[PDB]
Amino acid sequence: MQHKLLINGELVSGEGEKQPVYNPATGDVLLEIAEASAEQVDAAVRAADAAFAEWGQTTPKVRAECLLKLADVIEENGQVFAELESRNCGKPLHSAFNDEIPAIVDVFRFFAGAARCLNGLAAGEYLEGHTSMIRRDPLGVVASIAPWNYPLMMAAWKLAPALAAGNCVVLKPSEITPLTALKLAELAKDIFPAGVVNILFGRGKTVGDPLTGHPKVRMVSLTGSIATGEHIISHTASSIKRTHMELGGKAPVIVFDDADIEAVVEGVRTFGYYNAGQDCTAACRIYAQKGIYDTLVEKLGAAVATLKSGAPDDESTELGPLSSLAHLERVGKAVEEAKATGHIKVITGGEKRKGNGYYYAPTLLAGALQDDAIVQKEVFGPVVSVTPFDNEEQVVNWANDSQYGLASSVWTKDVGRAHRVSARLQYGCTWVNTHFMLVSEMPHGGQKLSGYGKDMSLYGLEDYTVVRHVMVKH
Amino acid sequence: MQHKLLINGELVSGEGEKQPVYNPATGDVLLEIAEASAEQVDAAVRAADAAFAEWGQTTPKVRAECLLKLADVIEENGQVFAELESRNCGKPLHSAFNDEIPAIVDVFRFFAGAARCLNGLAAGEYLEGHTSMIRRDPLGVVASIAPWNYPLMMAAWKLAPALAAGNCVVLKPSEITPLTALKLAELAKDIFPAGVVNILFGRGKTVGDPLTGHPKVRMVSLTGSIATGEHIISHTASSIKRTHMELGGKAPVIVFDDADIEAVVEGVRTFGYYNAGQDCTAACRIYAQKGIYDTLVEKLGAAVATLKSGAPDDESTELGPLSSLAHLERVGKAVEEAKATGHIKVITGGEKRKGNGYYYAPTLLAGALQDDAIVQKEVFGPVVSVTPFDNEEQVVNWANDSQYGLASSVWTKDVGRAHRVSARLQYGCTWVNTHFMLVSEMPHGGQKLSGYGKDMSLYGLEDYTVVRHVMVKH
Amino acid sequence: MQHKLLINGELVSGEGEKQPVYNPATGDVLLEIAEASAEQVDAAVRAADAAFAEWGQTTPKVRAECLLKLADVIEENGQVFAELESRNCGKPLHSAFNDEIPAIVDVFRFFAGAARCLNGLAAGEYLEGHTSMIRRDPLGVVASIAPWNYPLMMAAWKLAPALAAGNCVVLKPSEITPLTALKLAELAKDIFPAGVVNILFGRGKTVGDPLTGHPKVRMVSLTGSIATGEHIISHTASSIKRTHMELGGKAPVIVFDDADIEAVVEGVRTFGYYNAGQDCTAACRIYAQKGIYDTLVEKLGAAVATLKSGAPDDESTELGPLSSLAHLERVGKAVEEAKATGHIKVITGGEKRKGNGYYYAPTLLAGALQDDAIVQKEVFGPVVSVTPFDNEEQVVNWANDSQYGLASSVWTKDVGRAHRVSARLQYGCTWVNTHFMLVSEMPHGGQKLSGYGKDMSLYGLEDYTVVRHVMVKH
Amino acid sequence: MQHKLLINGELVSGEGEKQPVYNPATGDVLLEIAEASAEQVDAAVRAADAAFAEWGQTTPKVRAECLLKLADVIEENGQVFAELESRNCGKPLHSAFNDEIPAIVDVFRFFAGAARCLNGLAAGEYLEGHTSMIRRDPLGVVASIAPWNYPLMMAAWKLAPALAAGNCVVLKPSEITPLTALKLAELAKDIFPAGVVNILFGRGKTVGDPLTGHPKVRMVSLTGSIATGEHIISHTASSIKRTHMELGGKAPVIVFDDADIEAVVEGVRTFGYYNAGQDCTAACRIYAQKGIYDTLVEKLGAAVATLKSGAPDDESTELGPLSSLAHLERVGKAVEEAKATGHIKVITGGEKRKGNGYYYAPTLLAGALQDDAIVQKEVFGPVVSVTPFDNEEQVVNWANDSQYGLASSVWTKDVGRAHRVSARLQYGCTWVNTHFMLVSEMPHGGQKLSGYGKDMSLYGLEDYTVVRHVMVKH
Ligand SMILES: [Ca+2]
Ligand SMILES: [Ca+2]
Ligand SMILES: [Ca+2]
Ligand SMILES: [Ca+2]
Repeated sequence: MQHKLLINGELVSGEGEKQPVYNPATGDVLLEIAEASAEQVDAAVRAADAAFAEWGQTTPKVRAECLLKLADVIEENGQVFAELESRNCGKPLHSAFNDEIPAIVDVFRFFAGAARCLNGLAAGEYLEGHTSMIRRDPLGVVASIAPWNYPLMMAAWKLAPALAAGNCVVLKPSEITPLTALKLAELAKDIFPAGVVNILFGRGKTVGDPLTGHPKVRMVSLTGSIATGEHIISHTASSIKRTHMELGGKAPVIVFDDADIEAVVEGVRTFGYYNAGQDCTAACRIYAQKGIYDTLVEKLGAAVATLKSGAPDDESTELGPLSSLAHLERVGKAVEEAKATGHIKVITGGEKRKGNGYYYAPTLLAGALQDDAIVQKEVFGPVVSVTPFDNEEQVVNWANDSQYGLASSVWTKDVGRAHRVSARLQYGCTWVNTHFMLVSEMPHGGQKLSGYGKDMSLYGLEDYTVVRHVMVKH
Repeated sequence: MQHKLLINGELVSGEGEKQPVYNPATGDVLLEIAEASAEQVDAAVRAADAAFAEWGQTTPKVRAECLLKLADVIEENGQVFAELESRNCGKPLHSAFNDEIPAIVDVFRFFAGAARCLNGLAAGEYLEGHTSMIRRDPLGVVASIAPWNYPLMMAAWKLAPALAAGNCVVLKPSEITPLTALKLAELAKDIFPAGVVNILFGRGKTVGDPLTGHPKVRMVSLTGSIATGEHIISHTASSIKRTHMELGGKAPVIVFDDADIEAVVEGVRTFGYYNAGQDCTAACRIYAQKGIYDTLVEKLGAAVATLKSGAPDDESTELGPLSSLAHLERVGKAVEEAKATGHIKVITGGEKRKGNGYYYAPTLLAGALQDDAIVQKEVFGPVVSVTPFDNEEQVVNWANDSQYGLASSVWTKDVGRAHRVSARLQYGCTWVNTHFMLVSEMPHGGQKLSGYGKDMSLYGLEDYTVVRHVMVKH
Repeated sequence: MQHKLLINGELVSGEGEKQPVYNPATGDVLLEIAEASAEQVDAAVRAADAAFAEWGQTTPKVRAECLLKLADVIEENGQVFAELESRNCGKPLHSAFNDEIPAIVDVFRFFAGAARCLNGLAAGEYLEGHTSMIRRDPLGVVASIAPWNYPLMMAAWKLAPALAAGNCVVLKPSEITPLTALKLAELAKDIFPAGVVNILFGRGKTVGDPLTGHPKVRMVSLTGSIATGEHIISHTASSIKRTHMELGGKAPVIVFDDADIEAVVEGVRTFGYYNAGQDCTAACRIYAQKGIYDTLVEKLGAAVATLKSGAPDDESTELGPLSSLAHLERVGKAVEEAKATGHIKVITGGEKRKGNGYYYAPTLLAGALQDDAIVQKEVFGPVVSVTPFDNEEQVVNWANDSQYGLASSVWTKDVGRAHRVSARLQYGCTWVNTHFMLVSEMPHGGQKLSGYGKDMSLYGLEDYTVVRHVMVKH
Repeated sequence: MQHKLLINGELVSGEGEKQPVYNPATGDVLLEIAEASAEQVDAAVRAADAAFAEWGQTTPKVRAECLLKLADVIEENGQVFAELESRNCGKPLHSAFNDEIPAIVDVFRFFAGAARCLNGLAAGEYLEGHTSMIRRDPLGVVASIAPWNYPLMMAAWKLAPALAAGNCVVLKPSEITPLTALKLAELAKDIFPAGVVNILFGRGKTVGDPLTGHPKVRMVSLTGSIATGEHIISHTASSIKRTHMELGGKAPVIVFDDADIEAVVEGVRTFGYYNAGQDCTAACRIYAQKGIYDTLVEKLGAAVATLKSGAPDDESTELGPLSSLAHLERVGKAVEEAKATGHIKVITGGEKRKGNGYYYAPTLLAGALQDDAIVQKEVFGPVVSVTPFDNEEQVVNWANDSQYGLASSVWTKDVGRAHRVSARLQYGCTWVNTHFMLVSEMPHGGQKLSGYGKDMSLYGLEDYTVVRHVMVKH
């Protein structure tokens, strides 16, 4: 275990209070790590600001080359990154290695290429006797805050576009899951000029707040809870900082009577429980048309019941633990509240596992109504609810009657219906006859309380630049 | 004399407390207008939300047709609009009619065309066996808050793109200058379906806050002060609303030894004093190279001294009054502070005019240093300061060491220097050998405390949509 | 009727040989019109070339305003234009007036808007110390050759984008259908500066050849037959002229077993026979899956048999005559060849109408095989053929094994199949569960022998510009 | 060494007549290579056509990865490639290695990135009840013909975008310079699926004609002479093939009285003579303002006279020989033609060098007039001409009065002038205060007889796709 911070091209020990990092599969401490002191937070931001003078002036080609080298370093170290993430998060090692690592490497390669492909408006004389042109310049110092559910992947989503755009970055991983970020710190120390990338460690109150509130920080990019989002916005209000957030989701899964039910089941067994449901696009809120409602519930219940939980290093393990005791307790609470409703039935699961670590049984709840908390509020655990609906107009309005707006799916064999519904859903992404698939070229980002700004795609790159108009009188 | 609110396709009287509207050229009350009550603010947002169901689904062609009709109505009523704005704001009538009206009409015509020209990423299979496409959908209800310096123009800048994008709008003009917006309410009542456009009137605390804080409002667009900007961001944090903000400027005007001094003088006499300097891009902060400094100051001083102030309806009037008694006092205070500095010389002006109305003399201050308040803080009055500089590296770093980032100009005959400086200035716009020129197709917007988001251009339209990814498994 | 040419802002009589223009509904001559002489063709190109000096430098705003004026003039003369087109082409007057006129007006309004929204690459430093920008400038003089099937529409498709881009145009309508273009000449004479738009009249050999071969012509835009396309390309080879070509089609209409047969029938009754099948996107080549084949043929046969042929000015007329005696002869030949095959059955029609004019009976042929001439070669008449198919892979390969590539449709209720087929069809346009719908913002243009270049959309505008890279060392 | 063709994933000997390849520095034969037989040309195209079925459906990510691997292979083999090109073309080894190789590797890396960043129009409902989307699909089989001046680089410019777009390619290098392409064939054999890339060898008439005329070829990309361009266009007319053409240049270099003369001289000494002037962007046609005309001529004459000719493998060699005996004679004829004029002076050079190889002395001609052949016709040798001019309007009109339109440069210190002239030049590229600089992200391509279509940049990638509109009724 690497445990040093990266500040201005050097690896240094944190000077703040030591913090424990746990293995959620066993509930044991992996190690205690000193967090950044206030002076180190300040030194990180100042180093990034000083490095911006030269970095912000580099060509896209040069930045692309640094991104390609970083992608190669992560690829070369894929096994070690997968092992660390598996130990820190409890993710099944085969999933971390086969799914996450290649996606992370690709994000950096994609953005290396995108850095050189920025669009604009044609230059020309829009006012007689004056030539106008449009540029896209970097902002300056970006503070990035990564969540604990996909520590390395989210670090990549924030680092890649920011750097590609020519900004310098100060990254703060979640205090719960810093291991892969600190390994990255070690490996990436010499790829970019000193201060262009800085990596800190610590809690929101002791490290995150001084970071996001620093006068030299121009943009704050956050993936986390709505509460944390609200706090950051209020905390940066005084300096009008640009913000980029992704705050959570409660993806509606709309299943019509003509859907391939076997495919929906096979799909949700994966998409509602992958990463133990700790995914902002988890297929957690199912709306099933009255005609297939009971068949779907019965078949899905049987499929969810076979999900195998066990050691993350076991190839047969499909379901890992929740990230912490606190999160385990919150998931349990949401389930009990759904049960106290009187009209929700536990089809399978609905209880914590006996034993060490923070495992919760794969759970399916049926009979949930539109206005119930289990349908209106994110749980972020291995829990899926099913609600019956009558018709298309009704279900689209129910799905759109939500505070969330990140992702959604519609399941139907009818061409007309698939396009009608996709056109009307107020969600950043809509999959048809699938769910959960992301690619580096297509944007991912929400609407409403899910936030704003995109991760991945050229739009993700654009978010980290400012458009400028230069007009020459001639 | 129009004084009614536009709510859900009907013209109704405000039900709140009456508020006086002044003629800044005489200091006399033009009339008292009842502001919107709390219930009316709520009714406007609810009508916009209800109208969005259909409006948000219209084609670009249909929206473009509405925008062209509005442009024609404004053009046909050009003289009336120019008279109202001159009476309410004190702008010379000839300027309001010859400069503002055509620009306003053009904003609507431009966005009518832009509504039909939105870019995206090519649709295709980025993941084997899945077709992806990118759409740009509207957000919903937009709350727009217009400032008092260019009431009708800023109303146009907020209405046009929001509507072109398919959103419904609730607009609140400044309590100081509602006349043109209320005339627009009368004229535009039947062009869009009921509830698509709503226009209210009232103070920030009484009407603005209830409006921007409404749960169904998805985006808030503001042009105003930095202080107002911080207040709105804090106010909307709880619901993660999207914001779009232009908050003020202090445009650096960089004059090198090889500039055409006669052109700089003729330029600044207009750009530093137009609209009495109440313009976020006013040429107010001059950095002049030591070689030409004394020559520039003496010639500028003599040119500024001939600016003619008088009745706004007189064709010879070049300089109108400031917007209010309060603003006149603030401007006066900033000048007195500059003078108490001990090292700033008043070349001309520096006093309020005797007589009725809120007139302040066209003022030129010389010897101001980089760290003086007159250089670091927006005055927003008929006041220009000049600071000497030694070299290119020094002055670009000075200019960039600002909390502002809206607009700027550089004056030099050298091709190399013009491009070098333009490339490095941290301002949304940089003019070369001119200043102050805007066109509908080129974006206008800031960086840093000046805010974010663009007015005008296709980027201005894009700011009012959300990018969505639809992916079909096939 | 107007019969004068528009050359350099003047209306002048042709100085060449007189040529007859026929009313295809009666076979009688509407009038004799003198064609442009050699010297007039040359004078038109020289006028366009001289006008380009100033026109090529105008702003988009100015050009947009001229296009809006032209749209207004056509709109105000809608009835007259519809009547001329109906008399010259035999199109049912109600169709010309209700369908064509509004689309024509829209093309001009669309391009007025698009002229101001041209994209490019972001300006910036791609090579250290050098600022690059991308412009889109006009080419110069464009020669446009319009076909006889939609004379005014096609004239608009060529004029609007070329002018919007800043080029000067010399337009030559078909010798068969010049009436609407010569009326346009009259009405549009004063909208653009002298020489910016020129309209000639005459045959391909006497007027078209000297026009397209003029050394000052930079681009030739043609809608016509493959043979004509080949001739023009060979004729312009020596000067490397840019070409833009739409040469014919044979839209495959692929109907799967799960399609809505009643919708297919109702659809094809219109799409296969509108404008008497003289439409490059006519639904003329049906591939019908073996399950629904017999049902489709019988129902389509009955539906096609009720199409009403009669006087163009009678509201109940649905089918007009073919455009010329010669085209009537060619259509009859192709049907007789299909019949001599021995395996093709005439379900309905298959003969010329007795009486005056060039009417051909609405015709449906069944049992056509992939390799038959009726499936492989364009007929451009009121004739539709049906070919049975077994499976998806087979039919997509059949449809793609064609020299044509303009448009296509697929009819199926299955989401997956609709996207799979749409993705693989080698045709510029693919409609799903409809056919024949065009809008000003979406491009229309082919592949393979159908040609290249787009009409309508922003792409249609880009085709009339040249991208330029300006790079300033600094 | 390598002399085999690449056909359908296999390296095979040509079956046609043996052809000699010369070392232009010594005039000796390097070797005899069997060219492709007619059957081999047909097998190459059929292989490409069959590979397209699968290749044309790959994802951009997959194609990008193949391009990155090819870039890596070229980079690793940089020295070998540089040595072959130097031996085959006579280019100074140090220039081929330090300039060409890194640029070639970057073309492939740039397009790997650009393959994943294609733009389109937003998908949505442009017609009520119908969802439209825009795709960019590949064409099919692309025939590429590379010239002899930059064999490998031109091969890369043709291969990279075509492959990135999803097409299969059949490449033919010039008969005089096949060595690098055949080495590439060996190295690239296993990077793409069989038949996706094919490389042939032979003469224009025996190999190039059967290739560009093949019915399955959909696009022909040529860099070569105007005569070859005209022939190809005529040759492919019968099948309406798409063409992409770069046919030669005669770059005007406009030098105003306020230019930095020493920079002009140092620049042209390089740009007028690099690659022995066998460059379509060579700085060969200088227009010098009357004020500095004589000074420029004298200084340039002295600088050009020191250019060192010698063995290509000698690091001190600056100027290599011309490509062939026939090209050397053509260059010598053009010079003699200029001298027979009676008003052109030879400042330096103007004769073939004594000895073996195809060396011609670096030449500067003065007093050339606008209408002289030396000014109007490309020489493509180490020859530069200088013509005096009076004013800006005159010289812009002279420069624009040319059959060429590829590249240009303007030299002046004045901001206004630089932009005015750049705005008006009818050339694909204009450099300001430099010349000859290309980057992978910015397009290179001509207008008029220089051709059309772009190399490099996203536009170069777009040229190899067809835009498609898919519209779903719903
Ligand atoms: Ca969601
Ligand atoms: Ca500013
Ligand atoms: Ca077709
Ligand atoms: Ca050229």
